[PDB]
Amino acid sequence: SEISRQEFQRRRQALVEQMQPGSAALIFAAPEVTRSADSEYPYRQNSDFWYFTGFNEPEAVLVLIKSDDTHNHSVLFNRVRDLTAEIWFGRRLGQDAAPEKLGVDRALAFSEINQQLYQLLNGLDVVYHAQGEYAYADVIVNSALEKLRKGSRQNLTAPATMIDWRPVVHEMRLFKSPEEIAVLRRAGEITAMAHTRAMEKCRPGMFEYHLEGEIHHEFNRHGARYPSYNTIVGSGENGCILHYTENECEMRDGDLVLIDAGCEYKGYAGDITRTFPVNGKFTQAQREIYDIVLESLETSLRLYRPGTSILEVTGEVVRIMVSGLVKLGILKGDVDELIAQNAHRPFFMHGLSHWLGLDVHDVGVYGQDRSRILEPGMVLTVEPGLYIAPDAEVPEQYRGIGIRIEDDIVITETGNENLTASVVKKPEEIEALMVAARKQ
Amino acid sequence: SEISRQEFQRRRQALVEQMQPGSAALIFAAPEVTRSADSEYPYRQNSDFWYFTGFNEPEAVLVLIKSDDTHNHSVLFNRVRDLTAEIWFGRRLGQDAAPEKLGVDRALAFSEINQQLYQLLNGLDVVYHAQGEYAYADVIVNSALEKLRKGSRQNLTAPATMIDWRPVVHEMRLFKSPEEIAVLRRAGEITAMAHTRAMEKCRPGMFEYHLEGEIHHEFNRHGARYPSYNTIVGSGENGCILHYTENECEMRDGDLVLIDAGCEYKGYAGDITRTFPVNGKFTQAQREIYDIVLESLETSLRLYRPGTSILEVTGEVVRIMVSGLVKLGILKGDVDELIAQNAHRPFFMHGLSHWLGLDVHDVGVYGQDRSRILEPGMVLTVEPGLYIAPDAEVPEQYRGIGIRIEDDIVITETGNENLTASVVKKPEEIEALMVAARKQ
Amino acid sequence: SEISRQEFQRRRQALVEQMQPGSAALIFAAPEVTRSADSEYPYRQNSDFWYFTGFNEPEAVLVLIKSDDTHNHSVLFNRVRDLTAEIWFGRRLGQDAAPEKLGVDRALAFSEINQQLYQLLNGLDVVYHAQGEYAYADVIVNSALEKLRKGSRQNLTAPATMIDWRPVVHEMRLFKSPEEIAVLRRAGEITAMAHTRAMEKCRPGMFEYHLEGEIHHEFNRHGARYPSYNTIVGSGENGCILHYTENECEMRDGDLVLIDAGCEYKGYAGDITRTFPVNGKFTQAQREIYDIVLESLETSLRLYRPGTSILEVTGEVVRIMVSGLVKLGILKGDVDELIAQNAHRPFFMHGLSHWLGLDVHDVGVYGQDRSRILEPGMVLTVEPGLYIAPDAEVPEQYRGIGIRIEDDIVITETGNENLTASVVKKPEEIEALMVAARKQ
Amino acid sequence: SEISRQEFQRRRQALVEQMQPGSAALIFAAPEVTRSADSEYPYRQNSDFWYFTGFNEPEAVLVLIKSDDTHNHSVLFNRVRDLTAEIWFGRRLGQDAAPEKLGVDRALAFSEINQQLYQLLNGLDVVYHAQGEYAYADVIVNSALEKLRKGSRQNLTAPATMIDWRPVVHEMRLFKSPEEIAVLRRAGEITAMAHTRAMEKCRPGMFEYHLEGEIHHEFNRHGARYPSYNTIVGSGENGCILHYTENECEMRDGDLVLIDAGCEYKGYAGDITRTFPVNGKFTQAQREIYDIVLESLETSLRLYRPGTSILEVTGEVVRIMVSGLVKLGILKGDVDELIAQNAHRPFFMHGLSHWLGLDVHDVGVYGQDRSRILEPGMVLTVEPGLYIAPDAEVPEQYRGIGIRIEDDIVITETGNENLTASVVKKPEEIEALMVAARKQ
Ligand SMILES: CC(C)C[C@H](N)C(=O)O
Ligand SMILES: CC(C)C[C@H](N)C(=O)O
Ligand SMILES: CC(C)C[C@H](N)C(=O)O
Ligand SMILES: CC(C)C[C@H](N)C(=O)O
Ligand SMILES: [Mg+2]
Ligand SMILES: [Mg+2]
Ligand SMILES: [Mg+2]
Ligand SMILES: [Mg+2]
Ligand SMILES: [Mn+2]
Ligand SMILES: [Mn+2]
Ligand SMILES: [Mn+2]
Ligand SMILES: [Mn+2]
Ligand SMILES: [Mn+2]
Ligand SMILES: [Mn+2]
Ligand SMILES: [Mn+2]
Ligand SMILES: [Mn+2]
Ligand SMILES: [Zn+2]
Ligand SMILES: [Zn+2]
Ligand SMILES: [Zn+2]
Ligand SMILES: [Zn+2]
Repeated sequence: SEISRQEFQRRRQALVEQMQPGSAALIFAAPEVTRSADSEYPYRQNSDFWYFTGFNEPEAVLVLIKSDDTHNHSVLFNRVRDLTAEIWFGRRLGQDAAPEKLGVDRALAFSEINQQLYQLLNGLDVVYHAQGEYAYADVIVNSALEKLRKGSRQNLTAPATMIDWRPVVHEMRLFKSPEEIAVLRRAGEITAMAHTRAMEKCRPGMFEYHLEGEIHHEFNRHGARYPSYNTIVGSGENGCILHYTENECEMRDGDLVLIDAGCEYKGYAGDITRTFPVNGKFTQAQREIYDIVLESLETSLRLYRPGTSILEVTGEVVRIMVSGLVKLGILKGDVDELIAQNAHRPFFMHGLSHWLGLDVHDVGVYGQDRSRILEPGMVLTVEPGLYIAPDAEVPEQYRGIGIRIEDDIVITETGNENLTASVVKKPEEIEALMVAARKQ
Repeated sequence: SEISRQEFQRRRQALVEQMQPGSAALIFAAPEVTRSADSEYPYRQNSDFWYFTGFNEPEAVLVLIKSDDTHNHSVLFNRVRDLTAEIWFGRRLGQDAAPEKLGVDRALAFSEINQQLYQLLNGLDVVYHAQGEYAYADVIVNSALEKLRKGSRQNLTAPATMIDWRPVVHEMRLFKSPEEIAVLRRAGEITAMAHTRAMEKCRPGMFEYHLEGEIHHEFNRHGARYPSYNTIVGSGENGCILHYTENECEMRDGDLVLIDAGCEYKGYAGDITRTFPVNGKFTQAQREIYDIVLESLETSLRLYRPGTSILEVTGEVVRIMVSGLVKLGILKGDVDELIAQNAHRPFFMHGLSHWLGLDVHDVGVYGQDRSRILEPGMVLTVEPGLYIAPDAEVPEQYRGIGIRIEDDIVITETGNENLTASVVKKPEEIEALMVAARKQ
Repeated sequence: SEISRQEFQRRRQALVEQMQPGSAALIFAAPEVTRSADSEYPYRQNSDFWYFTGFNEPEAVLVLIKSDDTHNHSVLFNRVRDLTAEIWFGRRLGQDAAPEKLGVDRALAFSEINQQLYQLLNGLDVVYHAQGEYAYADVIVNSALEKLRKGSRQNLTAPATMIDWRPVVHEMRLFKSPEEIAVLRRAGEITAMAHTRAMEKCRPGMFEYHLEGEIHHEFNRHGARYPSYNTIVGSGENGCILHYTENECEMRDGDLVLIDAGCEYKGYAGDITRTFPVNGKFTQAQREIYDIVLESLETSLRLYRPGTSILEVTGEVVRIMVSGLVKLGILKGDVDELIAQNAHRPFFMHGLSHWLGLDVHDVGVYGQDRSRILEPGMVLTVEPGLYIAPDAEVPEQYRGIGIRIEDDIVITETGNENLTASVVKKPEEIEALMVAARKQ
Repeated sequence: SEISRQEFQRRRQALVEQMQPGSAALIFAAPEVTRSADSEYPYRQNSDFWYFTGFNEPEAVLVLIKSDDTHNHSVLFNRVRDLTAEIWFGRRLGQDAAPEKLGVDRALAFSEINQQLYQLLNGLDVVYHAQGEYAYADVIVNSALEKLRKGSRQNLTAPATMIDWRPVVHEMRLFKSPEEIAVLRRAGEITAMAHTRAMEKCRPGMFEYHLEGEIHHEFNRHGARYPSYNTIVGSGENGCILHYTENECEMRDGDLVLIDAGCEYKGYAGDITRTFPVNGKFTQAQREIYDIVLESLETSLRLYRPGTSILEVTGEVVRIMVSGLVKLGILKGDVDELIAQNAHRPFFMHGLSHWLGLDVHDVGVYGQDRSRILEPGMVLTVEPGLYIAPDAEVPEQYRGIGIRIEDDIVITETGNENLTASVVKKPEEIEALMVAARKQ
């Protein structure tokens, strides 16, 4: 799946709809990022710029100008074509091909932006700019506005009003279109196939990073070159570290391994966590913790629908967690009192859910304590976990156990669709899968 | 292989040896680098900081203080231990364990650097600082020196002399120790195994990125998680782009594919290029260009030794290239005149060799036109290539052909050692390998 | 005369009237300014901050918060009291006395502004800030807004809208109240007494700076310690330089001297120019140029009234100038054609009038080519001049003559009031004054 | 008196003498400084730039290049000539006239400094730069050094060593030449004539600022347009504030007035303090404090010579002060014990002496607690004072009395020369002077 030309057009128009007449919105591309010396990390476009363009070059600026309710036009600034630069570092779109390729009305050289931008902002009332996002963008915008302020004898005027467009754009990004949902659905399948593969390949004596290698290879072969975040493979006590990315340890028979990994497919994030036995068989103690996390997930999956919230579903999970932990002797006391004291927090210290999209921890207003009412089109994770520290004052058998199980869902009219259920999570299904792989 | 504790100690002492008495050298860690929103790229330590420490954390500063010819000591600034931060993002060394772990005399909290650094620089004559390397480092250093300048009533004095240590340190990095050569030898083997694998896996109808996926998986399984640079897989006309990294095209029967890829193993770069037929059989036209590049490489490999230079060996390659091209009718005229006119440049527009080490394009003075005399311990690439543009005014059969063949070598007492010869480059050996893989 | 407490209150309320509900306006004091090393120039408060406060300290910020149409309050940030700092450098208002002294509701320590400002802006929709005015102010404001943006888990929100209040405030400053007009009236008298004195003291063999000394002494004795701008005393050819401030030359019998000087009284600028003979007697050639400039001024003074403009009155002056210059043989041709060609520009190359107030070249929109229609309450200068370069291709007797005559006026309901007519400008009155002084 | 062309030449050569071979010293002019809006404070040249040039323009850079022990040359960057800019704002030196006028070998346009400076620094080993002095200078220098670092393929190299020249230059400035001493001698006379005049003009009912007006007029008429610092006229309790510059109060019969004021003559500072009765007659209580301060000054004047120090002479003053204060009942106890407890500090809380020159508080190393041994050519102030707070717990008659008496001296071979003794300080001579003036 992919995002159509028409969809990028619709998004631009949906932003323009919300803009004041006599205004311009300025959306800047991400800068190139150094890895070491003259070498750079693989380019990752700014998510908001990407959202309006699907264009993967640096040194580009989308300018949307609204004259009134029925009159608007777009200007792109982008890199000029340069045979020497293109022989060395790769092909560029240029100005001639840009209007047709990206559906903009006009394309200018980025090298001329300081000569041109003030002319576009001259006489407008409002400029929409995400101030503080990038230093290079702020220099450009401020420089343009100073030219206009100081240029009254050349009959120039600056817009006196500057508005951060991020609240508006992130509110748009919070609600996925059918096209976006289709892309995220594929990202979920890709990510699930990778997690299945990691389970099937895992053996004692392999390193954590070996499973990372399997996962990234699987992402790549479906056309997701990059992960959406740094892959986490925490075996044993490493599972109690939420974003453990060292992935350096030999995986030991008897330990669990926690894998949090997600592909980036057409800009969109998958985000799955599966925890399983390194040797393919859960111990009793491991099952006892696993079952609590699985019940939390399965119950959350049932409950999530329009009209509830992350906060409200979290309350049900806290109850399941505190109850399970009291039965195992990990907590002691009255369940309701323990809940009132948030006695689960030493063992579950993060949120159940986050928004998901062009960023793995996606943009959009959560409301106080993530109390915002859910509506169709919102996409989020469901990731309960229990992390018992190596030195927790609890029965010995639970110490050093970290388990998270995470699915990705989209809120529908009547409930939710699970995008990541094609990778198993019931312990008997995990064991069967691993057994079948070891034979083969 | 790896770098020993003792080696890191030797390097620090070799820097201190060259420093003036009453001086301090300040070496800063790389900052963390954003990929998108709150997500960050996998951390890559600054090569110079790494060279003296093997320490892979941000927010760290190595301070080497030389009192005189026989008196010096070291201070590390590094992140304090923080249970919440460590539960979330991973374990930290801290101050208690640092002296023993990294062989420094003293370790302080990085959060106290502004309270502490001026005290360390107070009364010294010279400070060694790589000004302009990092903005955060410059703020810290300048702030310390201002405190000292303005603090004469508190009996403070600033060192009046600031010296860039990079020339000195990069000159050290230019000459590899036996330990470094052993590590680079392993990086070369790992990288070669990956290139062999790409050749064996290649089929028509696969995408360029599929071969990238194979290569990265191979790097990872030998314990090189990351490439040293963004992998290049240019099939067909994409081969004429030197750092083509889009890797997005379906590979076509009849085309060549050029793969430039290198692992990062213990900080050190492999860097191999192999070009081969997608369908496993070179055409006549492809062989005719390939043979010229292979002769250039084989001849360069024979010639490289102490006492020659990149410039001098390049002159021999230019002759081979111009001669081969005249015989094919790609160039026309007298060979010596064509050489004098640099008539090869449209087809070979980069350098034959670059330094290799902790950076793929490694530090160290080349001399004018890379004329510096080679000595034992220098490590460099040997990468002739010919790139015939799709629209070159040459016989049709050569258009759109890009071929590079690149090996990594270390200059020895009597010649060089080739680190990357375990992956084949003779066309008959390439074909045999691919045939054997297709059977299977 | 002075500005009352009530007037400062009215101005604040007039700004708040124009502000959106759920907004805050931030007005910053001027920074202290270095003259050399640890010594500083006499403090000059920012004109806009002064306009709302009459408060002459640095490190102060006026915050006006509008909740709705009937609810607003003010917060001052200012320097805390400090006995050591006050023994050394002078008394401070502090927080306790500020509410009563400056009629603000609340006063906080400026040293706590970063801990406090974000709390004041939290949850507002709009912030009024003159971005780019001062770097220290921008750091403070941006820092506050970043705290709010990043603090959603602490239930913080930033105002998305930032508005430059300068257009609004400068439009207010453009129209003087009766109190302001009374103060400017006194500034005009003070400045006129100083110019009279300079005429009476002038003798051949005195230096240009001696007349500056007389002028500044006169300003000071009426309680205007500082000039509103750097005093200009251009004798001879120095008169052809518009802002000649070297004032270094011996004044010569036979030359004219041009004095442009103005006091600063309660923040408000006087601005007078008088040109007169060093020896107290105009030559024929000097009179011939002087009379043209005087007619231009006298005619402009008659014409200026509500409904005309600087542009329109300038057109009448250009006609007077071109006509006078043609009669002297300084210009040649048809008067109307010469006017159409702007043939006066080599000799009159600046504007006839500028706004006058808290700045000598005062704030306020002029309109294209200063075409804005004049209304009662606007205060402006009237300063025609003719400057014949030493090397002009004109009759010898006019070369090196610079003459400007400048008055300050306030537009009234029926015309204008001249604030600076208490110093003579008719040549016979100038001569009589100088004669009487020499006896002284 | 003035500084000769030859002297500026000698100073440049004295700096070059101390520089390493293969080096360049960069000395930048002061930036122009805003007073309000588009108006600027009278230009004050940077003291170090002035010291080497006597050149009073902004946007100028002196570059001194030392090839070896017998080969050096100079390059000036300065503003280009511009008829429009010169008609408006004043004449400029330009490039053609600069070599002859300022004795430099070469003059280039300041607008070309970024195109030219890196070429001058290319291939040098050392650059002398006062980093942090001016932000505009740092941008220029850093930009040049980055061009050189990154330009190795254009055969460019940056000097690796940067040295702050300020310690060296300020050590030069600490020792005045005969020419400088002659200029400072005239500054002292001018300043003394101004203080005499203030005493003669003072009457009850005049304001503090009126005496400022007299002082500045006197400075100006001898050709010292500007004061070296903001003039202090503290009558009554205002005398207990060390740098009281409000000068806003009506001077009252019965009070003392403390005047600290100094001219700037050819860049050099006068610095005199005299305290005297507003009504021309010291009271008993006023005499009792005055006599202690006068004895401190007279004794210090006798003691100051080569081989002593500010610290050592201060110890004698502390003894005089503590003894006088015990006799008046302002202090209580054993004199030696009171001295050991620094019991004088509430009443004398500043230093006895500071260096004097191109800055009023002049450059140069003082040593710990101003213990540096004095040598011929050092110029310094001698300014004991006693400041009894309005609320001091001392006999009523001493409360609110601030007295300082300050002279300027130059250390000679056998003692010192007093530059400011032409204004009276003995109380009977003060009274006689004021009596004679009142008749006026
Ligand atoms: C950053 C957040 C939106 C998500 C994170 N996993 C948390 O629960 O805290
Ligand atoms: C950057 C250089 C050292 C290497 C690069 N391949 C070139 O030949 O230009
Ligand atoms: C800056 C302007 C408002 C005034 C100036 N005298 C001019 O006529 O150009
Ligand atoms: C700044 C110092 C050199 C001088 C000042 N009067 C003091 O005694 O503290
Ligand atoms: Mg266990
Ligand atoms: Mg072909
Ligand atoms: Mg004449
Ligand atoms: Mg008294
Ligand atoms: Mn996850
Ligand atoms: Mn997640
Ligand atoms: Mn390569
Ligand atoms: Mn290479
Ligand atoms: Mn004027
Ligand atoms: Mn004017
Ligand atoms: Mn003084
Ligand atoms: Mn002094
Ligand atoms: Zn996460
Ligand atoms: Zn390369
Ligand atoms: Zn002006
Ligand atoms: Zn002082």
